[PDB]
Amino acid sequence: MAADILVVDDEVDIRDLVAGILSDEGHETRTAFDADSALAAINDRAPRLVFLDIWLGLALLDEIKKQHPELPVVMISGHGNIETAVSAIRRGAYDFIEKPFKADRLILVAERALETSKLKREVSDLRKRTGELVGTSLAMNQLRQTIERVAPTNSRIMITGPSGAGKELVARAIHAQSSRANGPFVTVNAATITPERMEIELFGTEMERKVGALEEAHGGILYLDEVADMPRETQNKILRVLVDQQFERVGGTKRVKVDVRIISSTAQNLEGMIAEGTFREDLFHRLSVVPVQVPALAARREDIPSLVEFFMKQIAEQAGIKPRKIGPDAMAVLQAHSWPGNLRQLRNNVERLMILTRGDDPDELVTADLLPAEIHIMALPLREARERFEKEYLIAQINRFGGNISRTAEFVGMERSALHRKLKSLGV
Amino acid sequence: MAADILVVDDEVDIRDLVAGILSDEGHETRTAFDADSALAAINDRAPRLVFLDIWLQGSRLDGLALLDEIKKQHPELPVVMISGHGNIETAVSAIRRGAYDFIEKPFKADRLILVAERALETSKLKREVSDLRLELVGTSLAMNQLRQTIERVAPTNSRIMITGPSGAGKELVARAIHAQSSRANGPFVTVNAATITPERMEIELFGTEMKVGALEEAHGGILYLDEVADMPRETQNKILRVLVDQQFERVGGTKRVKVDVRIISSTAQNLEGMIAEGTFREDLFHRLSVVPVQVPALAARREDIPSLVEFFMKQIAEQAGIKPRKIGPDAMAVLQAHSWPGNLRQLRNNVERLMILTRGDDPDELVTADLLPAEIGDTLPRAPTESDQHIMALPLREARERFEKEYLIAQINRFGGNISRTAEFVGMERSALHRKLKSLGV
Ligand SMILES: Nc1ncnc2c1ncn2[C@@H]1O[C@H](COP(=O)(O)OP(=O)(O)OP(=O)(O)O)[C@@H](O)[C@H]1O
Ligand SMILES: Nc1ncnc2c1ncn2[C@@H]1O[C@H](COP(=O)(O)OP(=O)(O)OP(=O)(O)O)[C@@H](O)[C@H]1O
Ligand SMILES: [Mg+2]
Ligand SMILES: [Mg+2]
Repeated sequence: MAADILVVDDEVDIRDLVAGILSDEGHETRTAFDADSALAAINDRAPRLVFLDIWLGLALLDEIKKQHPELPVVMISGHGNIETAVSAIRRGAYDFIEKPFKADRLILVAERALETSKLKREVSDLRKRTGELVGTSLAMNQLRQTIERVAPTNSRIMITGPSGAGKELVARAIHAQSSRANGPFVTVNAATITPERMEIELFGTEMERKVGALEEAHGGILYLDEVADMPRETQNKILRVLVDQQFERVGGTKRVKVDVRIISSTAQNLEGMIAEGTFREDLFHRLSVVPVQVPALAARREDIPSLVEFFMKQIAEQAGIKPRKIGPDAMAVLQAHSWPGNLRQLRNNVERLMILTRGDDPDELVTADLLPAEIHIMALPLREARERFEKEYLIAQINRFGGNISRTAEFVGMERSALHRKLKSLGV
Repeated sequence: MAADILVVDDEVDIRDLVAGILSDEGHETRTAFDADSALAAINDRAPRLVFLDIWLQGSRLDGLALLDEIKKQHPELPVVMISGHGNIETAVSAIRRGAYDFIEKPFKADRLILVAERALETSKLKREVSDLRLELVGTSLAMNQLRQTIERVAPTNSRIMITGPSGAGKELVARAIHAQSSRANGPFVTVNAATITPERMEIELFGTEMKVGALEEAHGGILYLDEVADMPRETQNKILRVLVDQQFERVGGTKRVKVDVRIISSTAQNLEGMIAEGTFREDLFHRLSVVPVQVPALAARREDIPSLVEFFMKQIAEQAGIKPRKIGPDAMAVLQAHSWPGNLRQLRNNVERLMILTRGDDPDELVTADLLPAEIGDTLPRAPTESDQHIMALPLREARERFEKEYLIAQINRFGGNISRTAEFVGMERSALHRKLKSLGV
């Protein structure tokens, strides 16, 4: 709300006027008469906003934007033509101010210009702490080309892949590459929605106001994450929406018509579910339009090293942990795993390794011993816990001595018959 | 974009003009002449944007009165006002009242095209942020004290020094301070010194001659120096000039750069030890340490583990779409008793692991302790095996007595030294337990 503003203009009267009003609001104002003084001001310290006069012009706008892609530029246009002013918006400008201007318009113009730039930065920052698609494999290239092909179409998509494979990312990639890219990207995850609230989540409630997924998705893309998690009750509801593109809100007569591009996804066999009568035959066909298949990590094992490299880089910009070198034995083992949970499971494992080895020297390699086993005393009171301990301890000792009860008893500090009786009492 | 836009004016020439220009641009435009007809359109379907006339003669509610109702129902729905012939003081009050912008009659067709684009672009950005995304979870006095500290020091202009072990939430406390600070709207630029090689440190912070250094980015905002203890001697002196002169020279620069930054520093290491050893500057440390904030280790706030596990599970659910499971009493007891060298980062990674590992199992099925990794389970009391060399080397009575010590200490940890709670769970009376502990000498 108190930014550093650079006001570039040929006329000192305007340079003073714009810089004055803004500085009086609480901004840090710096001024330039030409491109050479302007670029040198950016060189002193980069501003958080630029006010650029069109006629000194659009060449300076390009240089500011080439050197600083995230720096908002607002134009200073004459009363006569918004033609060049509007041309500048397309050339990269955010907005424009027309002479003569009221001080209050200028305040708002700068405020709105900064707010956007801040949001775009709040996006890049939030994105760097959270999780395009990595992979050089033939599987990945084929998927990227499928995305590139199906995204410009207006067709309904059916994304199929194992859990943690990349289905939601493919959905978002298709969205970013479609004509609805500026429109909403609304997600519906059946697994995390309660059945008692499933109707409200999809359709909303009548008149603070609760807007359902479908209404929210209007003019954009609605993502049905794991359709198989929807009960038969709500599968019918989805289908009834698919026929007419209309629905009613919960506790309301009003019927709403929306225009949504549906993207579905499943890690389940839907045809087999139709055979079991657990999923609707008509619904499946209505949703299963343009199929897109996300491959298992098992189907692109060659990417495991480049994905570990990528996740390792990602967690460094998140936790400040210096990326480590994974040993060849750990890597060999990682590459061999079935990855039931695929890329979500790979990332979690890579992270676990970063945490455990954090204290260590960067020169030391991540060894296979660190990988988890896939790659009760604490809940019990004292007497019970003591009893389980004793039982397990003796079982372990007998096995250690290969069943020689007499050798066990002597080592343990017991007499033969006493060990037999103890074992019986413990339930062995 | 193809947005659903609602056009509300009492003048038919205007409604039709706004609706016309924007529909020819690709939008879906709907018109309303009064508050009742406008609220009728919102009920039909919520638009992506509203163009609302300031005045509205002939309705139940003025333009500013309807602005309030649209915002009440849909708080995130942008509204652009329509005002005419420089009577804009009214329009700025509307902005102050919740409207994104105003367009004033008479207007150019391209001005209206640009006003709508911008209103929609901001709306979308605001939406994108909410979709990706803040609070410090804990019910413990330690946490309440920390939240009170953040609350007290966030308004001040003072430099913060946050100390705490790895993954305890020092960065979060920095973000939390920034969010409650007078620079909440300014940038929050982080420098992860442990991730930067000493040679490149000055380039990362100050930048180079014609490449923008972190300080230049953090101007008008806050610079978060993550692991200051990794600043080389040369950088230390430069940071020192930043704190006192509010200036710095770029790498290979003869030229001074002025900056207005509020530094929040952090360390997981012993800086006092480094000063004693000649690797860190004494005066720089005291200047950086004006207001110290000590983030407590997770083992020093084991009261918060159950809450944090629930929290982390909810957060994985919103991320992956996995239904939040119920943690077994065994797993929770193990998770609660643990020292957590990697603190809340390590706890989170572990909660995420159980979620991944139990995806697609029966939903009633409790998450069990045996699913947890060796660094968690093997450091705590459990049934022995032939492989446990330390236990196997001991005879029964000796193995049993060590277990009692191991078990009781673990339960004490779990119940954060609360011997009254510990006794209740293990099956003893509190004085019987104090006598047992003193006897074992644990
Ligand atoms: N090609 C890829 N490159 C990099 N990261 C990827 C790639 N594919 C997936 N990921 C990441 O791996 C994780 C997998 O989640 P994703 O969005 O793909 O959901 P999904 O495949 O539908 O499965 P589920 O949501 O059921 O776990 C995410 O963190 C995602 O960002
Ligand atoms: N009190 C808290 N309640 C809930 N979540 C928290 C809390 N403190 C931290 N977190 C979470 O735990 C993790 C700790 O991250 P954070 O960066 O804040 O810690 P740190 O002390 O800076 O250490 P490092 O960044 O080196 O791992 C993050 O995932 C964060 O969301
Ligand atoms: Mg001019
Ligand atoms: Mg009117």
